Amino acid sequence: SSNYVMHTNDGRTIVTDGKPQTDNDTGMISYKDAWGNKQQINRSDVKQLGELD
Amino acid sequence: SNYVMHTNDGRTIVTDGKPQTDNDTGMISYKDAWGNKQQINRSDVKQLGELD
Amino acid sequence: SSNYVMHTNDGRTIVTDGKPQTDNDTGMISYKDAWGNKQQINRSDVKQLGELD
Amino acid sequence: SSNYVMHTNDGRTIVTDGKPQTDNDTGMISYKDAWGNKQQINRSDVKQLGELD
Amino acid sequence: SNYVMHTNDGRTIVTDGKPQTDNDTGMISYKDAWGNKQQINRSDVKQLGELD
Amino acid sequence: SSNYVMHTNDGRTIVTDGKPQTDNDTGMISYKDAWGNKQQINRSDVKQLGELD
Ligand SMILES: [Cl-]
Ligand SMILES: [Cl-]
Ligand SMILES: [Cl-]
Ligand SMILES: [Cl-]
Ligand SMILES: [Cl-]
Ligand SMILES: [Cl-]
Ligand SMILES: [Cl-]
Ligand SMILES: [Cl-]
Ligand SMILES: [Cl-]
Ligand SMILES: [Cl-]
Repeated sequence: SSNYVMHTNDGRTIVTDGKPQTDNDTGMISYKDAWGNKQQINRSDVKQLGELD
Repeated sequence: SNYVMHTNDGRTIVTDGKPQTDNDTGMISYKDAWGNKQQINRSDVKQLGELD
Repeated sequence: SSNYVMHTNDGRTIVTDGKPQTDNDTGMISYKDAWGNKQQINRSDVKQLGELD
Repeated sequence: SSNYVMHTNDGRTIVTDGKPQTDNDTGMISYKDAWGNKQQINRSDVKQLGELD
Repeated sequence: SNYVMHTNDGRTIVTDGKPQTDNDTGMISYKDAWGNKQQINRSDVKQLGELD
Repeated sequence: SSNYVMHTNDGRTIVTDGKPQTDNDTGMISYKDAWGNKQQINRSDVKQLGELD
């Protein structure tokens, strides 16, 4: 498991704990934030996704 | 567990249980606080999270 | 079978006879109106859909 | 087999010979026009689809 | 058979054979007049028809 | 394996090492850049994609 960075279309930068995934129930992009909380965002709002080094 | 949905038009919706893609319509189906089944378009949902 | 109320993005309110469903051939949302007429609309034009009590 | 009418978002009205279908190769909406010619349009450009009576 | 593709930005593209959804990218894949494989987004295609 | 040129809607030109592909977990377009870095972008941001000769 490796951390990722998501750049959103509204100019935010989100660091994820592990690789984000399409949620099986909602079709949204599911991720765990740096505080361990599970969040979901719309794929259409994600501009770029890359593994953090 | 209850969830909070934030829409692109600025609404905050609390769901009873986790929302899911409706098998018939492809919309996001959820149960409101009163037990009624509602559907909204995924493209109108900005954020979705478990409520504390 | 139960009736539904559909709100479109152009501000219309449509009552359906039975639950709307994705048409297998076109991928559009198929429904029967209050007058028994079968229509299809695009999912992207549907804002809300809810069961009538 | 029955004829259909498509209303596009640019204000056109297209009568089809038979029911339009998602093309298996392209994912576009495939239809046969009133002159017997096979055409394809994008589903996103279709506002409403209904069988002609 | 050759096809004609009209895009939303006003381009007219002639393809060698019928275009198809690319299995890897989900884009519309086609072969140009010179035999080169190209891909465009379906959302940019307005019309697609067999060329006479 | 062959290199590709990707044109984005924001006017960028990206050369990829190998063919880009839809990521199985996120549904985004995964690619390796000229510097060997793995990135993911949204399909809706890709205007054109073509094989380099
Ligand atoms: Cl999941
Ligand atoms: Cl998407
Ligand atoms: Cl369902
Ligand atoms: Cl059907
Ligand atoms: Cl849709
Ligand atoms: Cl077909
Ligand atoms: Cl569509
Ligand atoms: Cl392919
Ligand atoms: Cl993958
Ligand atoms: Cl897409």
